[PDB]
Amino acid sequence: GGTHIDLLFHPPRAHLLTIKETIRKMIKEARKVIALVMDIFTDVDIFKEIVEASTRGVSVYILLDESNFNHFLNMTEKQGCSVQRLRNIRVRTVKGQDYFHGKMEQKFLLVDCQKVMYGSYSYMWSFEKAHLSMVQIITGQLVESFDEEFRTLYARSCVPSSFA
Amino acid sequence: GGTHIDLLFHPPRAHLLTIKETIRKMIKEARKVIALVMDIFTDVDIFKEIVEASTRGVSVYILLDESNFNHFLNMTEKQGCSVQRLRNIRVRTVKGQDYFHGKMEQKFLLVDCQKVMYGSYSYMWSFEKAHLSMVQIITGQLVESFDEEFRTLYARSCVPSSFA
Ligand SMILES: COc1ccc(-c2cc[nH]n2)c(O)c1
Ligand SMILES: COc1ccc(-c2cc[nH]n2)c(O)c1
Repeated sequence: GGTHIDLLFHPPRAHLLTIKETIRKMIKEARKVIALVMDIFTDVDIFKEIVEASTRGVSVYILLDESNFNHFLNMTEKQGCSVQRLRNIRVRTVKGQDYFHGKMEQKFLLVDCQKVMYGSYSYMWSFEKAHLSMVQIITGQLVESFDEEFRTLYARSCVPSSFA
Repeated sequence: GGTHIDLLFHPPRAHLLTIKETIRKMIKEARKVIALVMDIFTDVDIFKEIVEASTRGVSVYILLDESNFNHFLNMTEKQGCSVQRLRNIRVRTVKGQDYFHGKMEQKFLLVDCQKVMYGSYSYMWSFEKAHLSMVQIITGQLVESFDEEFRTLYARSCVPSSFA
């Protein structure tokens, strides 16, 4: 049992799907669990795909950088889609060390302890339209290190202040 | 010929060096070539290590996000260490698509077509002190895909405006 890695780019270079399509497809094909670590999450199309996964019964764990969490909240409000009322979705925040806000500068998407997308793509309009980025699609043994990291992050996460 | 990957964290988790020490060590041990793709580069200790590599005769190619390039220039000026007068160092900028500045959201360090550090760590004080991040140390076949990507980026880079 080794590790396999494909590179994807935005803009695309020698692969048929954009990074965003690949994300939406990875969410679409989730069977059991989605673990997401994201710095900024405002992309409505990716959000919808996640909500939909949850309604099929997939458990979804999301960890967001605390300092940008408001941009996610704003987006969920616009979508008339309160994350607290969705029973299969947990969302917690992670911060770094303050001095100036320390941040969780990590991002990745993990599905079913089977596939990871790891890279520089944030779930925002601007990464679809403006930014250059790259990700890895990872399968095999190294996905276990992404579980351990996700669990580790989750262990240090807080319930966002908005939730009473 | 496969690929090998180790994960490093900041803060450190089960490895002896911090990400910053590992960077400085990778630069220290460079023999021939350093290729760096960086979103923001203001860390004086990493800069010094690069200058020093260059004076030993290592060719250094740096690609920086255009929109943050001024922060690098400012730092080099403070250090009394003009990058244009250093014969072994080339620096070019890369931008994304504008609308709001599109950015090069990619970063990695490549040494000698042998080792890559790929991850969320930017070469700034704040990643040593405040931010949570992670990188991969990559060796083996996948390093060739980082050459191709670096060459591709380099092909799309511009001479910064400051250089006449
Ligand atoms: C906090 O604990 C968790 C929660 C979820 C996962 C996971 C795996 C694949 N998708 N989601 C995990 O690996 C650990
Ligand atoms: C723009 O062309 C280049 C320049 C430098 C490299 C390199 C390899 C290892 N370090 N630096 C490369 O792979 C392609």
